Amino acid sequence: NLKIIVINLKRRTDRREIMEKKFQDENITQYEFFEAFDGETLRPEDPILGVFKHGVHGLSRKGVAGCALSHYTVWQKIAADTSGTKYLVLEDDINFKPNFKENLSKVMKTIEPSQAMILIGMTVNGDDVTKTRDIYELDTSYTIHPLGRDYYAGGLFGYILDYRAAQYFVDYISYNGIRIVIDYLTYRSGFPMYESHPHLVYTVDSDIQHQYDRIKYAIIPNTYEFDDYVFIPNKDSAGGDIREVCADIPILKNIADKDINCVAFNTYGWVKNNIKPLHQLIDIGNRYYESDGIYIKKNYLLKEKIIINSLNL
Amino acid sequence: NLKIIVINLKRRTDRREIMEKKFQDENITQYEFFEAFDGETLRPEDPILGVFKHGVHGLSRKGVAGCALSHYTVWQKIAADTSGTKYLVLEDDINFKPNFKENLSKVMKTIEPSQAMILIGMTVNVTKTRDIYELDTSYTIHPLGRDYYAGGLFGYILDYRAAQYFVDYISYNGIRIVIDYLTYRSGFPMYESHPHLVYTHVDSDIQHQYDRIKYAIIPNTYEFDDYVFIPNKDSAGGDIREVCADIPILKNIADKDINCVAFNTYGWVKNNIKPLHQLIDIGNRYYESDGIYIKKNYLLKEKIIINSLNL
Ligand SMILES: O=c1ccn([C@@H]2O[C@H](COP(=O)(O)OP(=O)(O)O)[C@@H](O)[C@H]2O)c(=O)[nH]1
Ligand SMILES: O=c1ccn([C@@H]2O[C@H](COP(=O)(O)OP(=O)(O)O)[C@@H](O)[C@H]2O)c(=O)[nH]1
Ligand SMILES: [Mn+2]
Ligand SMILES: [Mn+2]
Repeated sequence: NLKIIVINLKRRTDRREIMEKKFQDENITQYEFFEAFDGETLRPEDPILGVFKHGVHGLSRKGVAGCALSHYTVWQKIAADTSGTKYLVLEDDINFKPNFKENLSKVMKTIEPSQAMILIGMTVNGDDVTKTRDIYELDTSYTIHPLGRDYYAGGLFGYILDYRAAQYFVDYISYNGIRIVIDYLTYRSGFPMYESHPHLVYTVDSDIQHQYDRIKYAIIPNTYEFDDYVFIPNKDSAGGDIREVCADIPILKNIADKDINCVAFNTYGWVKNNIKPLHQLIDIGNRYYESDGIYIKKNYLLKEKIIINSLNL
Repeated sequence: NLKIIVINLKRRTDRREIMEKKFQDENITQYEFFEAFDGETLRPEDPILGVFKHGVHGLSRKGVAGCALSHYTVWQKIAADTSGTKYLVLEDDINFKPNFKENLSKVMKTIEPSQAMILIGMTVNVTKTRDIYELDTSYTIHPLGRDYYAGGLFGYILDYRAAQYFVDYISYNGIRIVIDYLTYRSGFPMYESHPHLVYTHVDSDIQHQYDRIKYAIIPNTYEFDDYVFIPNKDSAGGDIREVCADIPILKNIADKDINCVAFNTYGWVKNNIKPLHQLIDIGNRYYESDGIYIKKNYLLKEKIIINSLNL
């Protein structure tokens, strides 16, 4: 049956105790705490941070990043469970509307097979709170609807999902890194989302909103050699970009593999459709890796090589 | 719907007149002047300066401080307007590129809901920047070209979301960064127009003034239910960080941080303090009196245990 996961910082034993007491009052015994990534203690050299290494600096805020890692890690776990078991993921500061246990039960019973991602709470646009009280607050049907995308102002504090949604989110990140705050990431991912009527949970004490310090990434070893690419350390081809992803070489290499139009990627996280002549590559210093540089597809270079060597120079 | 605000010193009536004539020439008929904080007349004892009272002394330069206060006050106003109305904030020495009114209109029409902070001009640190900033005729909105940025809050479009974020940043940090770079370093997502719509000894009420405000000592009238104040005492080290010598700001930071057990009025918030009998003497520098606030919950825990002991 339903697995409940509560994302909780080890240090927030206050929040943990509150949640445990809430579950007791609801007679819910089937839950577990996920030990949340503490943004404060994330190590600058930890390779898991690769997903955040790009030009959207807001994602490097310690609390923002820790939160993102926590949901993402939970998704990896859920993604692995292809049994189809349902998970309810909660944050550790939520409130239950009265008769939570009964209401959740009714909602669960109503779920159809295609409803893989369901918000049972969300932040509603301030301007839309009044006009959506009928569907979100006052409703007594306990039914599941397409997400009201026009009303959405964030929230992964209460959602029911299975491996299908989790795997999709995980896949999205493998092609994008984490360039969007984690709740908006699900919203922008293109995965179909649903909602309960009414909402079952709702949410000021915050380990995120007042932390503006960013993780300062340590330079980490570049131990990556690939059969299909030549690596040129400390050189780049400015421009000719498809897009920026994130400074994570395995992620980048895979993206480059899958894209016929991609001829090169740099370790800063740019995947490129055009590069300059090699003699026109510019110098780039180590920012993320020892060494940073550019990977170029061998097939591209081999074509050039054959032709250039044939020429009467 | 766009509200235009021009930051202008009351004394710079010359700049004001120029701007008004510029608006006329551009057929912009609605705008208002914000009365800029004159750094020259900021009172040493004015409590508003608490945000500048720290070790980054460059922020205490009279013009720098006045400018910072002006944008910050404008942000407070905008932050209050949660209707989502767009504001265009200008400094009072800018030039409009030809066909400003029409071009602005085109830019406004392209705005997406997440684009809360948009530079329509900035100081650029040349082929690429001329093409995107000067020659471009698309009138579209892009992520800020962070690599090209060399400052500027002389022309920006924002709503309450950007303003409130900046305001919040300052409530947790004071103003330890020149105000333009503050937005840039704040972590808020910033955008830019292609092209830019506006552009800027050189006439300046900031860049020639190196004299700093010398802060007067002001009364410490602050008593808090959750803290005991010990005047003219400090606990050396055990610091999280220095913020600024502003007691209300500090108290709020201390409230919100479970690891914080004390703060001094010099602007240091602390995670560890010595035994009380090992507190050191510190003189009045910002407040009468300077000293240390210690959380009562911390001391009450000690008190219970110490009183239980066979002494
Ligand atoms: O460094 C952090 C801070 C928070 N969180 C988790 O993110 C959720 C929201 O945290 P909080 O309530 O502090 O933030 P807010 O709701 O204000 O964004 C909770 O489940 C936390 O355990 C996390 O994983 N790492
Ligand atoms: O004491 C001062 C000096 C300037 N400013 C404002 O800051 C902006 C930039 O000032 P100025 O052009 O003199 O400075 P610069 O561009 O040389 O830094 C203008 O809107 C001024 O009204 C202010 O608020 N207080
Ligand atoms: Mn929360
Ligand atoms: Mn100027």
